[PDB]
Amino acid sequence: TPWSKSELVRQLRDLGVRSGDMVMPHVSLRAVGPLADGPQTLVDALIEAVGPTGNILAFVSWRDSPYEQTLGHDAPPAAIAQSWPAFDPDHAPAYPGFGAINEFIRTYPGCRRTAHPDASMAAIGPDAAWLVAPHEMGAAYGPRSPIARFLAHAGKILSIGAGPDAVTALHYAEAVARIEGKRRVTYSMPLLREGKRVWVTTSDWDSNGILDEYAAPDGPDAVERIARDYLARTRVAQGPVGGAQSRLIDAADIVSFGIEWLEARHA
Ligand SMILES: CN[C@@H]1[C@@H](O)[C@@H](O[C@@H]2[C@@H](O)[C@H](O[C@H]3OC(CN)=CC[C@H]3N)[C@@H](N)C[C@H]2N)OC[C@]1(C)O
Ligand SMILES: [Mg+2]
Repeated sequence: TPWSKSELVRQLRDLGVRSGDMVMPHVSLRAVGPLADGPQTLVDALIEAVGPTGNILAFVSWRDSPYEQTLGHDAPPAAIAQSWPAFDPDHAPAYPGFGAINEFIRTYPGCRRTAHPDASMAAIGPDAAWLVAPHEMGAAYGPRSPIARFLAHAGKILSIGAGPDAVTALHYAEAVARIEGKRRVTYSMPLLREGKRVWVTTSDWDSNGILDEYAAPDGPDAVERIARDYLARTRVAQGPVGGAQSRLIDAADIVSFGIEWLEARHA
């Protein structure tokens, strides 16, 4: 039988989601199973669970981010530079590889979207505008990003059937860790700057592997290795949401752990 909004809200409350919480979900819809009115049912359940004073923050990115095509160039190649659509936060679809639920979050009425085309975050709730801005090129997941404000706002990570590699907030630990040899990438994004398309070239920490040994195309990256160690060592609320095994993680706690994990292992 497909899961109803009411059943999912009960499960989320049993897991520990409280009215007023600040939640960042990572969702595998296949693990959840069938939903009364499709994925919107889970979106509706999350909003009801955090209540009218709570907030949801999601890493949605952009279906058509030209990351691969501009990576490692000092400027966008001529072909992509002339024809690539500028990032339009109001209409740009979410990146499907990070979860099919994110397109439903970002089109939710009142949802705010951050300005970073590749690292775009979406937020719902009274603190949404404060969460999503600023989000500047060069500050994808580190200090001054929405992730940083999420961590300072008692954020909780809600993993619904997602694996330990999916914990975006741990890229903040990579950004701030005092370790040698940190990898950086250069890429270009097409922004809308008062109506006109402008290409911006920036560098930032490599979110596909902060060090060479975490950068194999098949992982495990540092996010995954940190999260596995953390979950083996920490009491974490665990339970079902629909058919999916779910966890509710204190975001500040796992990031602090990840900073220490990286700094203990790399001089
Ligand atoms: C939309 N543009 C995207 C661009 O943002 C970036 O995505 C990163 C992403 O794959 C990382 O997730 C993968 O990590 C690894 C091992 N590296 C394999 C499986 C995933 N867990 C995530 N942790 C950080 C993301 N920024 O590279 C790909 C891209 C499609 O170009
Ligand atoms: Mg508030």
